[PDB]
This record gives sequence, C-alpha cells and structure tokens, in this order.
Amino acid sequence: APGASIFRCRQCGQTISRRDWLLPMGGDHEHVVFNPAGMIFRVWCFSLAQGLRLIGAPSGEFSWFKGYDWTIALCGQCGSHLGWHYEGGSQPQTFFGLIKDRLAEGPA
Ligand SMILES: O=C1CC[C@H](N2Cc3c(OCc4ccc(CN5CCOCC5)cc4)cccc3C2=O)C(=O)N1
Ligand SMILES: [Zn+2]
Repeated sequence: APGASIFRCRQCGQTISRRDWLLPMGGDHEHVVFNPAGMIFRVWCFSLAQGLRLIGAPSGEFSWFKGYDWTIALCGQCGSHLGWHYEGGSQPQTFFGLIKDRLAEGPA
C-alpha cells in the first residue's frame, strides 16, 4: 500500500508523474517563482511526466531555469495549466516544472 507515490491532475485525476521522478534542480526539487504577471508558483521539478499536452514552440523569455526554454504544459485530459516542459538546456537537456498545488498525491 504505497500511499503517496503518484501525482494526478487535481481537477480530473489524469496520471501526471511520480514521487520517484522528483528532480533536485540546483539542489532542491522545489522552486518558488513569479511570472511577469506577478503570479507566484511553487514549482516541483520532475525528470519525467505523462498525460500532459505541450502547447506551441519553446521560448527562453523569462525562463526561471538558466539555459532552458519552456513550453506550457496543460493536463492532456482537462486542459488545466499544470506547469511547463523545459528543453534546450544541459544536464539534463529536459525536465518538467509542475505547480505542486495543481497536483493530487496518492497511491500507485
Ligand atoms: O520559466 C518560466 C515559464 C514561463 C513563465 N511565464 C512567462 C509568461 C509570459 O511571457 C510572455 C510575455 C511576457 C511579457 C509580456 C509583456 N510584458 C512586457 C514587460 O514586462 C511586463 C509585461 C508579454 C508576454 C506571459 C504570460 C505568462 C507567463 C508565465 O507564466 C515564466 O515567467 N518563467
Ligand atoms: Zn486534468
């Protein structure tokens, strides 16, 4: 009964990621960040995620992670904004920054 091992979309229950997949970027999986619109996000970095829909082409504008371009990551099921896919960087080349409070943690 591994009780807190997967992350689902809080809105619809789509399978998104796993506690096992948390990635400490610059020493911490958690990054508290603000966009140009002044919205605060508690971002959890994951090496891997699924069940998302990545919108458009990458942009480096206002990237919170040096060397990485982002794409908006929506829940592929309900279209809720869950965070961003990061690419074009180094070690790793790619990862997901997901908004912690938009995910529900629960058993495998
Ligand atoms: O890593 C990341 C992931 C993406 C994330 N971003 C960028 C971003 C935007 O970025 C496009 C954009 C940015 C700025 C403007 C207009 N300016 C002009 C001067 O500054 C204030 C208003 C228009 C469009 C537009 C809307 C939301 C976000 C958002 O959440 C972020 O910040 N860092
Ligand atoms: Zn959803």
